Amino acid sequence: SSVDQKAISTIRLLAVDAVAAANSGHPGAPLGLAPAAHAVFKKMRFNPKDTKWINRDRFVLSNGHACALLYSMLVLYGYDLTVEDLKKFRQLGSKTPGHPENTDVPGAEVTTGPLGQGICNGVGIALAQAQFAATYNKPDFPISDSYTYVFLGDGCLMEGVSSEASSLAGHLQLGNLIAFWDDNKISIDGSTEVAFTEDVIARYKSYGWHIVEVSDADTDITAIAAAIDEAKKVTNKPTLVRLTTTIGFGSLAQGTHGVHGAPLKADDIKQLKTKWGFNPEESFAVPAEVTASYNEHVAENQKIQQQWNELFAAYKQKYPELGAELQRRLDGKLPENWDKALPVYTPADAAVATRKLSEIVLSKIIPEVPEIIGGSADLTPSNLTKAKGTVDFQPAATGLGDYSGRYIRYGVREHAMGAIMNGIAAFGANYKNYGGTFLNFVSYAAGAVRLSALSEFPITWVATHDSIGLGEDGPTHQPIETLAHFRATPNISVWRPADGNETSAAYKSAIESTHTPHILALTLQNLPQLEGSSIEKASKGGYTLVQQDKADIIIVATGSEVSLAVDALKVLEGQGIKAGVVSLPDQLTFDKQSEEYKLSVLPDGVPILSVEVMSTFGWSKYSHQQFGLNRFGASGKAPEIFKLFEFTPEGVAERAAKTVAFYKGKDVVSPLRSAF
Amino acid sequence: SSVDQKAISTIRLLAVDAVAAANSGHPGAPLGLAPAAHAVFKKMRFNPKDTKWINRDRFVLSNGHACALLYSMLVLYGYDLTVEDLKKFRQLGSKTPGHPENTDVPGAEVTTGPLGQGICNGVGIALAQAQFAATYNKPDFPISDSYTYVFLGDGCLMEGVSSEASSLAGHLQLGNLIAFWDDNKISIDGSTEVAFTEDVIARYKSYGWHIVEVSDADTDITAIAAAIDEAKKVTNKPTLVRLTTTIGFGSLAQGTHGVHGAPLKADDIKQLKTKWGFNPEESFAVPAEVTASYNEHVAENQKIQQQWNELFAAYKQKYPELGAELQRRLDGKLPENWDKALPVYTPADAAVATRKLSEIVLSKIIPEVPEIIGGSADLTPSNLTKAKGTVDFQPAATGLGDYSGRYIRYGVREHAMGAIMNGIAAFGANYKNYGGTFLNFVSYAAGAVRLSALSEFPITWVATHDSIGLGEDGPTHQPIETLAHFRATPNISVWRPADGNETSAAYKSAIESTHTPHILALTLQNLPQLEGSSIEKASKGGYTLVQQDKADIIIVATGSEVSLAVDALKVLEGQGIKAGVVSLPDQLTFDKQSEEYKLSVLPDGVPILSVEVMSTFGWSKYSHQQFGLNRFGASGKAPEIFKLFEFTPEGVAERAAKTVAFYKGKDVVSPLRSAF
Repeated sequence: SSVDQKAISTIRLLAVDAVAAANSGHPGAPLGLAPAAHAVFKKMRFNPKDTKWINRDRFVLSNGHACALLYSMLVLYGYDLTVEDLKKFRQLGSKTPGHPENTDVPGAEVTTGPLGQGICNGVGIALAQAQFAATYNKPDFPISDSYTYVFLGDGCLMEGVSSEASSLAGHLQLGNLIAFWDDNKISIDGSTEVAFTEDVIARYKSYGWHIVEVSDADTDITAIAAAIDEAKKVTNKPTLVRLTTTIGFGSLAQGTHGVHGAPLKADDIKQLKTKWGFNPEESFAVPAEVTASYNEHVAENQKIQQQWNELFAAYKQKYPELGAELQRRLDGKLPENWDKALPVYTPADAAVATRKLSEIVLSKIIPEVPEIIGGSADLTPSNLTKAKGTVDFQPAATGLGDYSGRYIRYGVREHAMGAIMNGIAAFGANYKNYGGTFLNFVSYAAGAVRLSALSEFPITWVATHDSIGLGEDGPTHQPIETLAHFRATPNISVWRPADGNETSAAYKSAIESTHTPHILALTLQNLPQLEGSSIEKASKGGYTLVQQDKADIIIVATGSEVSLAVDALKVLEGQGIKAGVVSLPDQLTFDKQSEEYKLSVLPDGVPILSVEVMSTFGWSKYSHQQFGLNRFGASGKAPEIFKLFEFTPEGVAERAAKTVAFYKGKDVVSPLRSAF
Repeated sequence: SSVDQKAISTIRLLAVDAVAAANSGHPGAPLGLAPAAHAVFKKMRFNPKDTKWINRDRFVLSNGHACALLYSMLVLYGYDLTVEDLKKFRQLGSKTPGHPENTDVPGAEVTTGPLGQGICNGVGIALAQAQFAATYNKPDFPISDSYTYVFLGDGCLMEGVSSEASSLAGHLQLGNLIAFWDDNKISIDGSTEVAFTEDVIARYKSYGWHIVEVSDADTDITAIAAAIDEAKKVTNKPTLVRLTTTIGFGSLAQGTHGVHGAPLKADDIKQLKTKWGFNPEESFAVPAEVTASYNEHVAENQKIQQQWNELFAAYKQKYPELGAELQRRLDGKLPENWDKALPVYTPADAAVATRKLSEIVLSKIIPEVPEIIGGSADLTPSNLTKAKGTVDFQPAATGLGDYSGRYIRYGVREHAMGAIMNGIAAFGANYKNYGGTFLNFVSYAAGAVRLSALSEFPITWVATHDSIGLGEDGPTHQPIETLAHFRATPNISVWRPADGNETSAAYKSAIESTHTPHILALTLQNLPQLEGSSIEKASKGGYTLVQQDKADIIIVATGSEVSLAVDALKVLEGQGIKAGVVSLPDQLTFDKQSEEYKLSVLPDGVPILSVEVMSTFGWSKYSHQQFGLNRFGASGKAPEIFKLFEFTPEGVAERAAKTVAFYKGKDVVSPLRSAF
């Protein structure tokens, strides 16, 4: 009868019809959460005609399988998504994929579906919003005062990544974050009683969250709206709103785990429509009264943005410096000549570990580039990720930092750090944010890292202690598979810089990135500055370090093994073998160079040996023979481990000589060549 | 003055001296936890001369960086570890690596160090102990009544994997588990106040854990012992014992985060020794009164084991069937001819998805092999991991199952499922345990999976929905990098079976495994039974499916792409090209075959094309050219996705023809050949 009721029914039936058209997808949660979605979007400020408005409230569907729900909202509010797109739910080439993709779906802030991720992304959006507001807001100029709204399900609450992020969100007193738990007592295996009996509310209170409970979230949208208002009044705690719902509300199978992930039966859909006043013979129906009511909210929001645009214009006049910086960031541009701050080295400079070179880079570029923030997962004094003179990101009320701070104490929470980094990037305003841990424990965060790549987010991992080079901590800490794993993931730039100049190139890439996450693999041990390295050469991803016109062999290497390759070249000289050396600091950047550039670095007609003290996987793209480490490491002094595995000038030279012998009297084509 | 005091001091100074000798490692937690370690080991039943006694209490050092502490205990109790081994702490080739390794260190139940893992391993040990006791205990025959003791630090409590496992341990009412939190207010970054302010105790109560707090765990070993007794009285809740300690107790830097991970200064070590009555000029001192007191506890424990051995002997007489089964499992042997239960298929059988073939295998072998237990991370109706007629593992008090049950409801907790699986394997008694999820979300558990490999634990992942073949769920669910990641990890068998016979071979491998974790990559889509497949052929890891003496090309493939390769062979026939087909269901099993077997499958003198609908990484070990998918997937009907990416008989045949052309008039050697 009310237009709110009609809208809720419309949302539910659009979602059910999308799933029916695909004969695939999940109608249960969309049916149970449509009342909450309606209430939340009515409280949100957003512009369907400007999905990038920096002061929009953000919505994250963390239970992303429910995405027919998200798409229905975006269609009804006039985003660049139509009923015809809904009819193509889960079909190849459509803008309505089975789980929302921020690269494809207008109004999808992040890519969700893998459970636990969205809520952590929302923590990051709210973290960025707090940092952004603390940086730019002035008296009478609330440039940023937006909220982050997250829908999540029981599964999200079982995933450890969400515990990590919720502990940290409570610690950070993020009162700009409002999360909604779909408390429907059903997961995929059946009742939550079989595996999930914890006192969720008590746990969230233990993190410092504020709680509002809505006992009838099936129908009481007034209570949902009041819970939002109450959440906003509690400015020093993130709020969890418990929505007690009936999964699949209205279905003959409502409240049972059948409605979870299977299209409804035809007769079920027919009785749904009839009892709510819709035509059972019609699909994808949109009552004009619903879109009119929604259009009114859009019009109010567009007026709010217009007033915000005038506020921003007045801000730029009263604070021309801050206003120009803000305009620049909103345009997606770094400061002019920011890269003049990158340090440059020569072979007369001392040997330095690349974790220490990384600390130096950050010390130089953080003052120059305000949109850089980052932190470490409780390894700040080992990753060397904090630039002296910056303040930690903390609620001012704690005395430990300020929301304008730029260094984040993630604690021992690698996975959530990864997903929060995705949320900070997703906020926009050109944030270029980073997170430090040991390379071997980036793997803890694999779920989020692959979503960085799929989402095209320019986040950066500062991943130190990259190999057996770390020594005594031993094989539980020493990467073997790690670079192969992320190099095999599409759209990850995996930098393993060999020296000072290469480390500057890696940061030049990571900070200028707009669509590609970075992992910087950095050493504990000191490496010499190379003859022939430079920022601009290393910026090609792969380059000729030692050019040898009459090469018997080219040794291609990365990181700490480039200096090793050069030392092996000298041993080979003594044997009358002429070797060239290629440094390959990033395979992805190299791969995207022109074919003729790539073939000049790895030409035809010379055998190529790769040297890297980790897995040989991937290396046949660039080499004919691979010298690597395909077993776990060992606890001991690093030089002794290298000796044991013959990663020595003589050990490399021996294998280079055997590689030359292997191909003697056979002509060889570049490993870059492919039959198709 | 007391011998308890002298023992605590001995433990502390052995740990400090080990770190000093290495000039590497962490003295803080060993100093703070030595009183608790002393108290706990005095309450434990164990035999240093039989580390495999099945009714021993288990100890897990989850804060594994503290392992100088563990080694000191093992030395003082006369395990196969000596003071001379301690002097070689963190040295290459020693039995005292920087983090404990169950493969190397007598008395190390699991490999710890990566934070969060050990406590989850302890949940698994206790889960296995409950299941084992419920299976075999009889009236007057308490065959199994052992406890699991875990030490953990603040970092472990921040890692999401430990939240997952602690939620589940509370749900499972595991009163045989006692965990001790080193509440010392310090992590690597400094005070826990900067990132970890949650009410830990309230959170653990919310999971259903019992709490005992020891306010002075620096000195009150009577309170620690009473907390253990109180924990044992609470049989229906796991217990968390809060140990409030001074990190680095006794050091000049005690209670500061300097003592965390750096060797103490020489003068600090000297004042430590003097004030506790030791010689500052002596290192690795062991007062005879301490080892005498410890020897007395060993003697009592050996008497307990001797009585247990007599109890077992009487058990075998009264229950010859159960007793023979138990003896068999303790001997590490599967039932005779267990593999007669594996199903065998022919090409006259219908096409079946390998997730469904997997369900059939489990239905046949679970009744035959009692040491198989497993579960799913809330994907039981999609993984098809439960054999009908089994009961869930649950406390009888819940009405949802029994501790004798064999199917585990892990909930949406992939990472903890992985580490709990490691603990179940670590318990011993020949447990062969498994866990199901989508292949793409095995990656959530990467931290634990790599420890499965490093620990040599025969755990099994039942990893369904292995590729774009799953269709509509789209690229957030579709593996690309996943197999490359785990194939690049040493010691993981990664099975991707093509049909019914191959799926039986994969389980034959996974269940007979004693030292190698398995991942079974299984399809949602139906695949035909192959002409030429068999269990015994597929058990070679790689084999010739279609032998072609005059091959122009060999197509090597896995899983769903083997049938594709055969269809492409038929297209190629029409073009006058003769192709052979190799099926490579497990690369690791294949790699370990003899050189001459491997060369008969992938011989010299014929170009080899690989076909697999995921990353091409690793494939150059077996092929000259690789047809794979090195971009993310798409949401749509699977056949349309395959068509789009040209994974069709014609698309493969085209690339096979171009591969033949590429090598025309050049003789080719097997990709297996290497120069060194």
